Amino acid sequence: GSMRGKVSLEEAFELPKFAAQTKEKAELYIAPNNRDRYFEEILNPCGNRLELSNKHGIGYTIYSIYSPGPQGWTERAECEEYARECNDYISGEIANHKDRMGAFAALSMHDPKQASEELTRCVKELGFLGALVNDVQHAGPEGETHIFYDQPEWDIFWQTCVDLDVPFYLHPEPPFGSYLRNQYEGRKYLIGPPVSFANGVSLHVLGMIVNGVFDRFPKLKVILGHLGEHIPGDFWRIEHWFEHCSRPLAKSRGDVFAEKPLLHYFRNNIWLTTSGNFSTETLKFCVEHVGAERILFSVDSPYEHIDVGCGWYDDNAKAIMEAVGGEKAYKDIGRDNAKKLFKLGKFYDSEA
Ligand SMILES: O=[N+]([O-])c1ccccc1O
Ligand SMILES: [Mg+2]
Repeated sequence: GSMRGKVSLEEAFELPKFAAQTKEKAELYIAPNNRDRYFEEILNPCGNRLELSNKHGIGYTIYSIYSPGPQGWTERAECEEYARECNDYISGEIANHKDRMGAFAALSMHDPKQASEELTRCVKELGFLGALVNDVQHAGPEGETHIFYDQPEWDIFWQTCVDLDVPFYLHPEPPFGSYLRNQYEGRKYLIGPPVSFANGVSLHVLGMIVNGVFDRFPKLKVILGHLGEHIPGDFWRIEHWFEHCSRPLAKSRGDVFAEKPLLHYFRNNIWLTTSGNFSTETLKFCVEHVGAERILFSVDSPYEHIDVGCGWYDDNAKAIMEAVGGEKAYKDIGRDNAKKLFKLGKFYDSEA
């Protein structure tokens, strides 16, 4: 049967004072008939989305800043102030519901040391469970400067993640600048889930892999939504090319490269969530490659509907159990993987 106490952890908010900013997101991601509900949910962490979560058997929601969030703020000082305001806000919101709400840090990713300190403040002072960062940090006019976290100066930040022993959720964001104009203006409906978001995240996390981040920090934990942002279908092709071309080519030049095969990182350092991917067939394929213990249920609210995402997992319990390898695998994906990963105490319906 279906289960209660599900953990859901790609669930976005915005600062209520910036409700006007949400309207631009609604233009990019929200059908007209879903606008009222979106605006209610994105601006009210304890509102109707909490009632829906209770109704639909979610025991624990981890909130995060929506996208791009700080990653779209191009002025370092403004970005840092905004991230702090977001963390203080969601801390105050979740304070009243500790048995069923947690949060991920919003971070300005302009400076590794400053981001490290804000993550440390969130985890150690606010009880946050990790970080959620919306892909590259944008800087300069129109955000044309793309700051990637797979370069060596970010080692001080990955060290902080490992010291705090919390995961880093690498979430997508829209295109900026010349990339937006050159490659998306003539196909604007592909901004978002259809191709742009995965294209960016997969580039970034593969960049972390091939630049040696997980070799230097073997205990680093990273989370990708959407069942791995295109990578699982290409597990064979990517590692094949690494064996056939990239690894020996890099070695011949003395260039840094991933020391281990791609699947090693997805079996040790990376977890997937089911956000916006309520697909039993895709889930099965992923399970067959990374293991049922490495995939976490999630909805992607408010861009997805809690009743739809929970409806998939609950109403199709038997078929999904068959797909993922039995009743334990099911409860694991729904709840117990996350309970273990985030070291969760007792929470709402956590043993239901
Ligand atoms: O994660 N998503 O796919 C997503 C899609 C559209 C808008 C925001 C999001 O977070
Ligand atoms: Mg999302």
